[PDB]
Amino acid sequence: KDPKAPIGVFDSGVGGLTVLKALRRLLPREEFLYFGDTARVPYGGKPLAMVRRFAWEIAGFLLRQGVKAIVVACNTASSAALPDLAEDLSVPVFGVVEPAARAARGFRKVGLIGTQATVESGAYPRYVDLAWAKACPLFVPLVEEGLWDDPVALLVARHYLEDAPKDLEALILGCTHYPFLKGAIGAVLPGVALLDSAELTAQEVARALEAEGLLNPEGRGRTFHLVTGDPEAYRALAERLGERVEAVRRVSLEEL
Amino acid sequence: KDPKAPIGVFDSGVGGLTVLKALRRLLPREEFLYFGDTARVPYGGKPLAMVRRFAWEIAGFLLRQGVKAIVVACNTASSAALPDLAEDLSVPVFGVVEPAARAARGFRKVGLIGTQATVESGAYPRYVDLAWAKACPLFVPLVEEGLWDDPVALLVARHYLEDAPKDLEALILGCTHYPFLKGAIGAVLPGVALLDSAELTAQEVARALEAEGLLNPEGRGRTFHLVTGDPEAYRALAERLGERVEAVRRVSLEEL
Amino acid sequence: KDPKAPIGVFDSGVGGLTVLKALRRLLPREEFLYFGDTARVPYGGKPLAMVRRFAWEIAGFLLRQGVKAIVVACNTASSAALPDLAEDLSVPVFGVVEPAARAARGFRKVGLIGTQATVESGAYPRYVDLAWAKACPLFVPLVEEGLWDDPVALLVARHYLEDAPKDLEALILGCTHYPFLKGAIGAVLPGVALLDSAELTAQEVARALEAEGLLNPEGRGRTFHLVTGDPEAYRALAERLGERVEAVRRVSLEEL
Amino acid sequence: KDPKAPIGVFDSGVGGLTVLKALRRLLPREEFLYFGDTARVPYGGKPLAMVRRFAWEIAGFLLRQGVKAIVVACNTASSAALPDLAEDLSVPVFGVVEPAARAARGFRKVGLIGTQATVESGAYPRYVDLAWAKACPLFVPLVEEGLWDDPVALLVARHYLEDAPKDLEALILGCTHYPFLKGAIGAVLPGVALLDSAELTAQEVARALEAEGLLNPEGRGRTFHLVTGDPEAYRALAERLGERVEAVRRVSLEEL
Ligand SMILES: N[C@H](CCC(=O)O)C(=O)O
Ligand SMILES: N[C@H](CCC(=O)O)C(=O)O
Ligand SMILES: N[C@H](CCC(=O)O)C(=O)O
Ligand SMILES: N[C@H](CCC(=O)O)C(=O)O
Ligand SMILES: [Cl-]
Ligand SMILES: [Cl-]
Ligand SMILES: [Cl-]
Ligand SMILES: [Cl-]
Ligand SMILES: [Cl-]
Ligand SMILES: [Cl-]
Ligand SMILES: [Cl-]
Ligand SMILES: [Cl-]
Repeated sequence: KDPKAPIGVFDSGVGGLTVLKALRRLLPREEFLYFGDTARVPYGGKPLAMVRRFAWEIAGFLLRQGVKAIVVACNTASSAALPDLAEDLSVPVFGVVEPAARAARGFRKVGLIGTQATVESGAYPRYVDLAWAKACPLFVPLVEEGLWDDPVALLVARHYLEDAPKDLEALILGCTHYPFLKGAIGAVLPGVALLDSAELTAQEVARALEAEGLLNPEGRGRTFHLVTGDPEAYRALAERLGERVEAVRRVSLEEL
Repeated sequence: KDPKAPIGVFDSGVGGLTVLKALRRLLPREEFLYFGDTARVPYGGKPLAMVRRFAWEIAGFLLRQGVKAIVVACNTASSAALPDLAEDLSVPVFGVVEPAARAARGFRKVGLIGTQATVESGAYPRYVDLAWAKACPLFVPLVEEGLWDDPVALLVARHYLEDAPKDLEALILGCTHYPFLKGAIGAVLPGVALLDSAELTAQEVARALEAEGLLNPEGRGRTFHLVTGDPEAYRALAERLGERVEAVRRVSLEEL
Repeated sequence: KDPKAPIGVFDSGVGGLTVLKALRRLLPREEFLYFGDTARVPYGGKPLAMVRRFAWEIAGFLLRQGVKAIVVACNTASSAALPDLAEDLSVPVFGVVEPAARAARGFRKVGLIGTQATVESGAYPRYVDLAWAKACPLFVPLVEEGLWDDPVALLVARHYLEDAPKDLEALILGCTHYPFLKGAIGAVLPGVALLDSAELTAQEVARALEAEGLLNPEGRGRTFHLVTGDPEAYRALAERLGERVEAVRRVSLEEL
Repeated sequence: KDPKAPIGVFDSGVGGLTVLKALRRLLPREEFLYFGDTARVPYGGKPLAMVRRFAWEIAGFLLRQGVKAIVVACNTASSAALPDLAEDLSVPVFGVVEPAARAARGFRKVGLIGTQATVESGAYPRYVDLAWAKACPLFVPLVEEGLWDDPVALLVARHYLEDAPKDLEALILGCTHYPFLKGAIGAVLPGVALLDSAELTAQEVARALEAEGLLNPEGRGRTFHLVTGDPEAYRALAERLGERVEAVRRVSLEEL
């Protein structure tokens, strides 16, 4: 075990930067390698078994880079590839399904929103009983176009969330992009606790890695970005979501 | 040589069924092979050179199936791969850029809307001078989510089309999906001629094929669908856009 | 852990059946999944980093089949991928480099023959000091053509082995195919102990698995053959190497 | 339309340099792009349909470099991909099957040797009636090992050609490597005319391009080497075959 090594984080694109930010806030001295599979984004409308294979090849790439842990920041890739990926690999592997499902278990009536793949996967029912679950495809592009505070967002939120139970006490924001929409989602579902995948996973990663002696108290915190599509396109989209991307390199889908 | 052979049509997914529909209306006796690359949809956010390689791959597949002609129904793939693909192949090859650019030449001030790849490609400026061009990313998912006639669509159209020159005379709808949004776009850009890629291309294909003796006079029209992703997922989405998919099978990306 | 689960064995092709046969002789109750990557055979002239990525891909596939252990039967893939693959994965992972290198440390002067990739990798020197190493490219095709008892095999053996040091005590047969050449190689190097990768690895697998409590004490083993190329071509070539392939199916490289 | 443009030549690897050398002898003014698919060599043991797909990929790549003509120097890839590749493409496309098969039609009894894929393909029989056909797998690695003039070459030739009909008049050397084995083949098959693919194809290319007005009358053409595997490995194999390669670039299989 080498605490000097980086933590790998991966997602289909820029959305997983919500998970990276939450991690960096808790672990300001860790080195992160953030991998965005922008050549094959989005994952949410692909076959779950195809996404599972993507996760395997990206995990191997991150292990060849020397990481001491892997975070699956994507809710679709977590749904497709966990728990098995964590069972199959020696390094600690963390995803974004279990921590929010665990928190959800302290409510009686729980909902899930996410991509098509995520809601159809059955991943969340493995860990928490769900009263209601709804795929919300337009949420991701609405966020990537910068419109989370626009009334279009409130109108789209109404279109997806109107028919949710009056019962609901909690809603899992089971997609990387949904923290940007807490405003609109909350306006449409007053009272309902909103469970943020990034914050609850960041907490679990920081806890578990401390527990195992894998953190580096002497480190200088920094992030390197690796993408499969065009680096400048990524950097521009990341800036629209409020992330300054300093170092980015394109990784060949051949290197996988 | 063989007018009994099918016409190949390809796109990234279901959006190109607007081109298929316009073609079938003008050529009800032809056999069509419609190829939707749903494993790698969408193309609009990919590198143009990557889309160009996809098109080469899919054209080869269609030629091995025995097609007598190829229609690139996708505006992004047309932008990436034409005119070179038509120069490189013996069979007649048609796209959705040139016919609408041609029609646009009968106007003094022309606009273009499309995907990021399409507007940034410069494909359209090669055939027609443009006063204004604008990438409209949210239009595709808005259409696939069935919302093209809802208030949200008018608001999204306003968001993208507000800064359009007051003196525009025509707008190229340079994306497979955008014929669904004529109401919302017209309401926001009253007075502007909206040029439909599907109908103008289907007109050109029917003309050129008759002119070369490649139409099948006495055939019984039908369509076979080929997709690289899940066939049932595709059949469901095609119905949401008003196409009844009867015969579909999955083509392995290894088959390419 | 479940001892009724199969053991995964993988190679580039038919050569690895030498390892499967030895394994099955020692472990007649175990179920084996033998994976032959015949779409991409041979490995010996490919870049080591490319073979390393193949190994990762195939290990993931085997893990998705539920194996309780993995044997890398190929000396080229072992050289490319081990020890890291065993460090990175939770199931026991065995290769064909370490057991013979271990046996070799009981001799003063040790040689190695194998593919180009194997001899240039430096995998064997990590475990045993070598006096002489030679790549022998024609050996593999000689075996696959069934000529190991022909005089051409003696002449080719001489071509490769004549300049070996006359004080050599042991020779590592560092390639799946080379047990078929024991006669010829022994003729040309009388008195040199020939260390056979299949037998020594099988011994280690049986040893290690018993110590872990992972062997199945009841029931009767079977073999399932999985190849990435044409199954009838594989069956024909295996028959020449003396294996009667019962169950074989083609796995798509897209399943990988 | 531009005779300064290069001529593309492709093969699985170094074997095709026999075709390149014959071309350059006849056409000292032409620029050549020689493409060696060393990442995926050899083709002779792969499914024909797989090789056909490789040929399509590499052809598109060469068209993106601006070639004015394509020569398929590989007999296996010619067998897999022609004549359809020539029919499907606008630029002149030449292979190594037809010219030797044409020359063979001036003989009563004709045999064929080549790879497994070539012999199984039935490519030659569509152009010339064959009395005998035999796959000769060991010939390629024998040549690449530099053993073509040695006694072992004679014995391998005897092993393959022994059962050849005594009344043969001509034998098609249907593989890139076989010109190196004329000595051993002719010693075993005295009195049989040996038809050389490289010389008969280069002859046809020069004739056809001249008649088409595509030759550059003022050129001082160079050769560029492009390979999908490791350039240095390629350079060293070429040297074993008597070609000094200087300018070689690695082309990613992802560029295809
Ligand atoms: N990252 C995905 C959203 C975007 C995608 O579909 O790839 C998720 O968390 O579900
Ligand atoms: N068919 C594409 C739209 C969907 C995509 O981005 O692939 C186009 O016409 O531009
Ligand atoms: N299995 C390989 C030999 C055949 C190949 O080169 O793939 C090895 O043992 O090195
Ligand atoms: N170039 C091949 C021989 C090497 C290979 O099998 O790829 C041929 O002419 O058939
Ligand atoms: Cl995949
Ligand atoms: Cl979705
Ligand atoms: Cl777009
Ligand atoms: Cl104009
Ligand atoms: Cl609305
Ligand atoms: Cl080798
Ligand atoms: Cl062969
Ligand atoms: Cl050169």
